[PDB]
Amino acid sequence: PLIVPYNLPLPGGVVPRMLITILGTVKPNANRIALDFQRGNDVAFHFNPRFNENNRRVIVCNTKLDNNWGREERQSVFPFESGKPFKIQVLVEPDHFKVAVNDAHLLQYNHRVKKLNEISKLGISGDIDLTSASYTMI
Ligand SMILES: OC[C@H]1O[C@@H](S[C@@H]2O[C@H](CO)[C@@H](O)[C@H](O)[C@H]2O)[C@H](O)[C@@H](n2cc([S@+](O)c3ccccc3)nn2)[C@H]1O
Ligand SMILES: [Mg+2]
Ligand SMILES: [Mg+2]
Repeated sequence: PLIVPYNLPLPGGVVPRMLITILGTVKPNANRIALDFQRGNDVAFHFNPRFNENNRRVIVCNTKLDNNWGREERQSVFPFESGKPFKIQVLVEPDHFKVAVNDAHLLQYNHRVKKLNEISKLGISGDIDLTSASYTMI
């Protein structure tokens, strides 16, 4: 088990056919989780499960440029369960990130930041016990 917040280095950034796997367990009274794929201070892809926005569970995705959040993309399909182990897989494709949770497709997010090979860090934070974070080429 790792300590959160955790930084996974992505040296040489990301590239199509890269598969990033995050394994953990949601804490029993969880409020939020965040993955932040970063290009310096910019957040190319923010993936933000919210467990209690208006007694609603929702996943918010966005990009932060020059410390300004852009237009949100939201997904109400919500595969995370408090207390339960999860696997997030982020597959990099030429035109978007493709996200699956527990082996089921969840969402896609088109690339707004285009220099994939400079998205050189993944920050993992929030209300989880983080077991491992790694990547490979499929
Ligand atoms: O767009 C994505 C961003 O959303 C904003 S909230 C946004 O605020 C708008 C007005 O500016 C409203 O109009 C929108 O409706 C509403 O969604 C979040 O604060 C922003 N964030 C989330 C997080 S971690 O959870 C987190 C990190 C540290 C401590 C605790 C939690 N770190 N940064 C991001 O998720
Ligand atoms: Mg496409
Ligand atoms: Mg498309």
